[PDB]
Amino acid sequence: VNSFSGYLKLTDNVYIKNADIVEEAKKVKPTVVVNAANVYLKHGGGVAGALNKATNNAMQVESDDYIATNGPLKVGGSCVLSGHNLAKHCLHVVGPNVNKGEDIQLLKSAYENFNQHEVLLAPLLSAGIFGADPIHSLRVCVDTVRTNVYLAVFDKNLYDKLVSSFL
Ligand SMILES: OC[C@H]1C[C@@H](O)CN1c1ncnc2[nH]ccc12
Ligand SMILES: [Cl-]
Repeated sequence: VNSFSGYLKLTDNVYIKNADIVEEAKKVKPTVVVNAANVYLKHGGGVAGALNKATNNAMQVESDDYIATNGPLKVGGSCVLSGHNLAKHCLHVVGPNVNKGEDIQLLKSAYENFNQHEVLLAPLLSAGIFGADPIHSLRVCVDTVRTNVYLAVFDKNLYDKLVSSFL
């Protein structure tokens, strides 16, 4: 039993809700919140900009130190940093950004990072301003993640479309 509330069950391990991931994190304080990151951990907009804003820019400050020490992430890769006021940990995961010309086959690799954590509050990878097809991303999530994932989908129209089209 966990404290996630109001989620529609999709499969054995994947759940979905129409909510802002920031608000789900503020309410649940999950062990792991996933950020839809880029390789530079520049949290400018979308999920990343919203999460970072909710930390009063502390996520960005921590991220800049991480990059100064370690260099950029790989597309498809991840790192674990603090969850600040929102969660115990933040798993920064880089899905491909097709608006930047990055490669969509890397979406499965990106979701594989979730399997290192038993339970996660996560956004739909490569959705929104990353420019990928959200229906495809949900399919990759369900077919790749084996641990328990709670997907928070901010956009109501998208949530409705995702549920109604799920196979
Ligand atoms: O709607 C699903 C995706 C794609 C784009 O619409 C934004 N987005 C989010 N999902 C979950 N939490 C979020 N907080 C802020 C934005 C956001
Ligand atoms: Cl977005």
